[PDB]
Amino acid sequence: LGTQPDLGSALYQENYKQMKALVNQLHERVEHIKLGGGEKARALHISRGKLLPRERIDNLIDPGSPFLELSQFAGYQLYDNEEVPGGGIITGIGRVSGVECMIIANDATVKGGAYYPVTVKKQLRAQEIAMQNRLPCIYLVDSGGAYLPRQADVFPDRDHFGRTFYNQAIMSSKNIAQIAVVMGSCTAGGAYVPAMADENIIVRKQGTIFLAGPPLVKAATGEEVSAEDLGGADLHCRKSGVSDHWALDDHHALHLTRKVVRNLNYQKKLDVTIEPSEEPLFPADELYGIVGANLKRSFDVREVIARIVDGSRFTEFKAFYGDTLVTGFARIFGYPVGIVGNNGVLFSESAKKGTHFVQLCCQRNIPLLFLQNITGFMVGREYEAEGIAKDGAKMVAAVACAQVPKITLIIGGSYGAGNYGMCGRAYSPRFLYIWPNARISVMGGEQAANVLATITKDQRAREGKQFSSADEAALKEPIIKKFEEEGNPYYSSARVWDDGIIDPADTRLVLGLSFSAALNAPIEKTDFGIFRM
Amino acid sequence: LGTQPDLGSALYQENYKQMKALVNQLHERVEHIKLGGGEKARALHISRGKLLPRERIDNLIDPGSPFLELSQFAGYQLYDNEEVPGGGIITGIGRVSGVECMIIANDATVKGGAYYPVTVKKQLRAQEIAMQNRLPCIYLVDSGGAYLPRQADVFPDRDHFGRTFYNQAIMSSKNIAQIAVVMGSCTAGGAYVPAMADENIIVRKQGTIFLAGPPLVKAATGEEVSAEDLGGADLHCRKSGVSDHWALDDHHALHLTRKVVRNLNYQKKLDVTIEPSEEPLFPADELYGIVGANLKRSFDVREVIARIVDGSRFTEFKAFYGDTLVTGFARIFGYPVGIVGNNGVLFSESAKKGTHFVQLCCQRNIPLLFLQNITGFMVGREYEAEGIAKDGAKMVAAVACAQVPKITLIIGGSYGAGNYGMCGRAYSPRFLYIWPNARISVMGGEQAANVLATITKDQRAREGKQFSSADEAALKEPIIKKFEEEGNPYYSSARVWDDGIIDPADTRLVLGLSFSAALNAPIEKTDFGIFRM
Amino acid sequence: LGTQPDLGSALYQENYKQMKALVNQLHERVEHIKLGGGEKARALHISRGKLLPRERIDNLIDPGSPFLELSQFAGYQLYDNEEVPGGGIITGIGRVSGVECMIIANDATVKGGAYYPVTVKKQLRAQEIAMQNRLPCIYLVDSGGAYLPRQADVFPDRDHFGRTFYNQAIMSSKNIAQIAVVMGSCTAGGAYVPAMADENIIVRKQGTIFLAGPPLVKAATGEEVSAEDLGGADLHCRKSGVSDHWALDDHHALHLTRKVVRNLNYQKKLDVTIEPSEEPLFPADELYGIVGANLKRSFDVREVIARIVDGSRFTEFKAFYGDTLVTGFARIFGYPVGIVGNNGVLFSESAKKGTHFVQLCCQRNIPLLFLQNITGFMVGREYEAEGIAKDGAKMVAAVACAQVPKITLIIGGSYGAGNYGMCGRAYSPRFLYIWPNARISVMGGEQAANVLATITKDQRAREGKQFSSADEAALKEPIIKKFEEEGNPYYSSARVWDDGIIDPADTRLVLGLSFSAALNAPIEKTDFGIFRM
Amino acid sequence: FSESAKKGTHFVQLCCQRNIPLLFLQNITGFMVGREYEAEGIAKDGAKMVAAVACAQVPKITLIIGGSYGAGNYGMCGRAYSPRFLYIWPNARISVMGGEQAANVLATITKDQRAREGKQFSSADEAALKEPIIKKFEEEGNPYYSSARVWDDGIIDPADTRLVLGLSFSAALNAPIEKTDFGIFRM
Repeated sequence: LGTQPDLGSALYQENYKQMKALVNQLHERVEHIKLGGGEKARALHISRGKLLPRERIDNLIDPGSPFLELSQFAGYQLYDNEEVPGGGIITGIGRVSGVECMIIANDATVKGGAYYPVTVKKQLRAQEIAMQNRLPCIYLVDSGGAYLPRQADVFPDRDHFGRTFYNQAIMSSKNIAQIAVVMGSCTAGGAYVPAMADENIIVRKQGTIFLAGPPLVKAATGEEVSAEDLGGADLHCRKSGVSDHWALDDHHALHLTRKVVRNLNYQKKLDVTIEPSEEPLFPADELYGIVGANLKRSFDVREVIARIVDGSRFTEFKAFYGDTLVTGFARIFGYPVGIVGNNGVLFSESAKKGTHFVQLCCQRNIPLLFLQNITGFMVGREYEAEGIAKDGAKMVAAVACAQVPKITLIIGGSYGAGNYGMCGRAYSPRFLYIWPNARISVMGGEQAANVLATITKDQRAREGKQFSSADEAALKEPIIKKFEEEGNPYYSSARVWDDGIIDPADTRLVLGLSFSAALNAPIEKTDFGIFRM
Repeated sequence: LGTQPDLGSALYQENYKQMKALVNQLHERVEHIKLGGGEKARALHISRGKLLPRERIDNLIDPGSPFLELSQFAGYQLYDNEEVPGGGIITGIGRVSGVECMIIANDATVKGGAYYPVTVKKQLRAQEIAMQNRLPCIYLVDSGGAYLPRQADVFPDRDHFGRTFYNQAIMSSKNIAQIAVVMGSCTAGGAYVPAMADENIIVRKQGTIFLAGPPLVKAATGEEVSAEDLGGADLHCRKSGVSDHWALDDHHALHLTRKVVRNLNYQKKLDVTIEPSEEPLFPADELYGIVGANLKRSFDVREVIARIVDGSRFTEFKAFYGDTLVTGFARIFGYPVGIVGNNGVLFSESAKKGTHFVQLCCQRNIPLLFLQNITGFMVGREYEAEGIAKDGAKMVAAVACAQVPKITLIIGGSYGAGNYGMCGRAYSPRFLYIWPNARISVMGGEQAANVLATITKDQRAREGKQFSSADEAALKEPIIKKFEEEGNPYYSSARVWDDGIIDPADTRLVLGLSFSAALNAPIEKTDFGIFRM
Repeated sequence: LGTQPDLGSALYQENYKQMKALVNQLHERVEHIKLGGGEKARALHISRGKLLPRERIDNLIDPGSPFLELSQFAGYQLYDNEEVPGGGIITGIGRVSGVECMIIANDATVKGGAYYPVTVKKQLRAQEIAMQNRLPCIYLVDSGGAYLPRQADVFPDRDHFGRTFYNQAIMSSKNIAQIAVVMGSCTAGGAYVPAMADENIIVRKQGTIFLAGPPLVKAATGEEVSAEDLGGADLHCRKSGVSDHWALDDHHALHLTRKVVRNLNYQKKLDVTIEPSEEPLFPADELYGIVGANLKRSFDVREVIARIVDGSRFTEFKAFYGDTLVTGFARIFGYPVGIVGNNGVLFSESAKKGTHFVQLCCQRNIPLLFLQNITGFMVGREYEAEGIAKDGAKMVAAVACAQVPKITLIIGGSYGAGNYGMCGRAYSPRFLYIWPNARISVMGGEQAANVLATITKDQRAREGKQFSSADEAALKEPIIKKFEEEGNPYYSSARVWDDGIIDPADTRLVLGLSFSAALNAPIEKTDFGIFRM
Repeated sequence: FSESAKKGTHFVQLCCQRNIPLLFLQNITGFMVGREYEAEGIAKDGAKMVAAVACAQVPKITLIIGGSYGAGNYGMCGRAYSPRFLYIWPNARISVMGGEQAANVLATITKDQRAREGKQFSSADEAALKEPIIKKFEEEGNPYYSSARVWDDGIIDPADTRLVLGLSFSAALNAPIEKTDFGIFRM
């Protein structure tokens, strides 16, 4: 696949310039998030002899191994006047002692490690990823408890803080190792994390565990006790028995953690056939010029495929039928993959073609990759008479029931029911990533504006009043602004709707790491519902 | 069990009066919610020949059969200036053709059936209940689409509107029948519900199904077409083929639905031993005097048990060990149940006793019932030294892994980690009910006030400034008000944190209906994690 | 089946007289064993307020229900100068709360409840029966620990005392309830029994539980403490937590035990077809005249069958082939049973016929009943040339692999490999019973005498010395005496080689109770080895 | 102790979860004896280890490098708990209790009994009672006595321990490791 783009063309020059600016904007914002709470907080953190949260991860994972961080932008401008870099927690997948593990570390420099509502959601998302892929969970615990001013959004509900311990208990029952490293204070619910873990490590003086903190003890019983005496490594290690390993400092604890993982008696086994890896035949950075930042212009999704698959080799399925959808077989880093990507408006033929393809991949146990660039479904009286809804529902049912690993990448718009058919967040893809130029909402901003314009114009006629052109613009403008703001990738990523915003040049690497992690779990047989013929 | 209370005692007289007022308040508010959109909206609905949503359910279920409605108070004062009685949707469990089914009906009189964020959550909770208990789902579809002003909280995320179709596909693959009755208009995503169902019924003229509504068709292609022509029963029944059954009116559609359920070829089989039912030996209304509305006063939970179990017969387990927790075996409507109830503060012995009991019930496949009236965990230096956290975590791990049906009833306070240990919402109990006097939050309102008072008092001393008694009161007052508002049952029930607020006199009936429904699914073997001894 | 015997015949008169004497001898000996330790020990036992061991069982089981005691003669003359009636323990199967349970009660009147080597073996056999038939185990614990003078035969080996706790843990993991009722002192290993049980009941003052007794505590630490303070119901019930229920006296403890069994949530299910029961057409007491006590005389096994099966109905299989063996289908108390019984010396045809029949019963999941009256295998040069050993092995291989319930009843001789072929003790029949006239040994007493006579006579000739007829008698006499003493039913039953000596008139009742208990466990599919054709 | 039993019970669950073979090195001297320990359920704690060890389905090999007495034998995978192999060093001793404990226990019992009868049990009387008991436990606790009967799979030179364990574990791995199902943990 693939063709050489016209580098001299004005369109390519403009598209490259716009996409490059977005990538540069993404990079510098991450740099700021990298600093966490700030210089004063970081200086205080180091002054206590503790490692910085990201330095802990660097020392924990194997030397030189890549680290796949998730939801870097959680909490970005989420709260009106509070800055919460990364949500106060760092989550990602890295290799420890040759085993892929999920690492969940509290960032004590951010609000003292307090749990904001987004912090709980980010952790719960990480646990969901670990369970679905059978990845051992390592908790670098340094937390300050729940954020009381927003308790109603943290404590009570099913997907609130309580679910964290539920996930730990369930994974333990499935032999998915749960390892907790107490490198700081943990209070109230925090003390449960080391207690609920299969194996536990606590640092000599930094680590403190207690159901009730000293402040509560004094209020309840009028006794003054230091945190170390109430908790501490020595009390739990030698008297309470809550501690399984005793560590001198942060470096020692991380060394102990690597030893614990090495004793898991786990070896990775692959269910899929493997072939030698090959680089794509075209540079990845050309995606800047090809795609650009203007969603109104259209590009051939095959060009994107040609620059991420091994050797740019692609076997297209039903090429001339339902051409607005592209489906075919390829390989990424040696793994077999079935790719489904939008190339226009969805039609009845496209939905049928997709439904047929998904059955093929499920039968052969082939992982599925979705490339969402949607603009809606075909609109027309004839199409509805022919059951476009019936056809669109066919793809949704098939995608939902598929048990092969599924990864979704939003390289463009994601609107309406087209999102569901292309394995949206609601359909439990193993991972979901978005490019910096993506837009997501119930419908496109323009459609909502135009729909309101028609509705109001007709309503004015019914009342007999007149809606002028200036009246039309006044109505449209606030709607377009709202959808542009709420469909922005940062808005979507600040809340945990996706697992991160990724540079297009990094698409192949991210997919390779993600599929490799997803293969830690055996692929199950797919059971389908009734196909409404 | 049970003793005759002192009706003449002032405490009983006061407690009865206070609880009676709460029940009267609950009843009259439900009466207002019963009216839906209002007289003008109700009159318009009937003028179109359509049955009112609650009349539809009455004609659907078997004559005289009880109907267990869920989350009646969803959306109660949830939105600042918009009244959304019941969330715009009615959900509950009833008997159709001798089969227990989950019924999900849109309330077209409420905002024209539009989907508010709470409406999506209520529907997803109903689908979760049906899936866990293998209850066939019946959708009485009459909807106006998503509520655009709040699209960001409806469309995108995993637990947003898209999840509705995912649940239908999964339930269908497991042979949990999905039946859709299109009794009105369904547009955009709504059109998918009839398409995703195993069997579908549409009314002659009220029912309309189309992926794109007439307003979008005109904007996209500049064509004017009526909703009936674009959708309509005739188009889908005869040409599109989306409709499986064609109904003349609402009564005919409901009659056809009962026939469809009768052809499911399903017969209920019980996995548990059964004994003849017996009424409790004490009146249920005495619970008013015994419990009251003051959470600071304490009562013996055995009194509550004596008035809901068959014959007031109860075999207590480990009665004299960890006496702050009550565990034992009983029978409700002939079903075997293990009851865990709070009778004070949780201790290490209580948690150990509870963990032992849960293993017994799981081994014998006995359903579990939790009665939460908590006031926290024991606070003390010695208790932490003896691993109270290690003990509390033991109960949490056992409760999470238990695979027997679990029902939780909050008859009092629900604070902190005590909520988790007693099968809170985060631990997936089949049902969760609360009495009108309940309170739930991360911690008691007073504790948060006292904790802040101590923190500010010490902080002022460190700064050298003085915090006066009037200063203490000024700080405490706003916190106590906040926790009172957010811990109120109506606050907890307006959002879907529980499945309903129930009159204490109705406790036995509600539990009997819930356990009967939960027994439709076979009980699986329980796999536990590592017990940190 | 069956014919009316000639009551006037001298043979019948002699046989009835001899068999009647054996039954009378059996009855009176059991009467003595019924008294346990004796009047002085019994008076002391009652003086402490404790119930007698057999009165406890009477109060435990359902009113009027039959009780199937096992190994009544264990320890009968086993030890030179010590009388240990019943081995110091009473075991049997009875109905508690409508559930068939295995009851294991220590007899404190016998040697203060010490564990003799036979006591451990009898208990282990009882546990083995419960595990194979999935019968809940009830331990009425009143014991004095191991008998030190014989510790080498109690403590160390796999089938020694330690195996008792291993059986409890394994049965618990399979959901076979273990219930311990501490109605007295339990020390050292005994204290583990209540600890290993799923649910435990201890009497207020009689019950004492302690790993180390007061005598060891004083020696180790020089402290004087009473048994009640060291153990006792109050300490364990309220402080140690070892006790799950607290009982005022023996009657209360037994009442509580019945409640515990009723909460097991167990219902018996039958895998076999059932038909209405019918009494045999001939009196059972006629078996006395038919069989007698002289093993040299032969009788028709069909006469025995005619007097134990429902309606004396029997469908013989391969009647005219291998006539020395009788096999056919019958019903006992409505249960289907395949019967295999000896009718003479085993031949090649008989073994082949038996092997064919066993496969038929295993295929249809029909219980097997073996009636052993053997006299050896056919001896001849031709028979060996035709592979009689190859044929005899076939039956042994088939019988061992059969997974249907098997019950063995020795109504006569049991010698050599014929014992193995007819489901001897080594082949794990669910139960094994012997009539009072039976004899079991490696070979018949006469054969051993004659073999030695031939060997010695030839050896004398080789040496040239002469072995006279008087020399022959001197050699034979001690051998015949030895085989008579060690082949006696009381010798076999004193050690636990069988589950009891039963009156022939009680054969039908014992078989009915045994087969009924054996049906509590589901029948598994049978996997056979290679049939050496 | 109570802590030791809890620690052992936790460890056995970890090995069973990960399907890791278990090796037991028995050198026991008994359980802690005290009024407080019984009040805290030492028996309840000791039973926990016994229940876990019995249900474990991973291969188990036991090596007695010293004393093996009383319920401590059961807790450390004695012969009754079906270890795949059981070996003993030439210096080992196994019996229901230590020879001295049986002697001292009888000395205390007889001394009290003599006082109840009013008769006197002298120091020479104490020695006469103790001596036969100590001799009996020495002969029946000897490794050769234990190995003459099949209570163990052999007496091995301590220098050969690594080789014997390597051969034994290698053979035990011919069968697939099954999942472990536990009973109720009396917490």
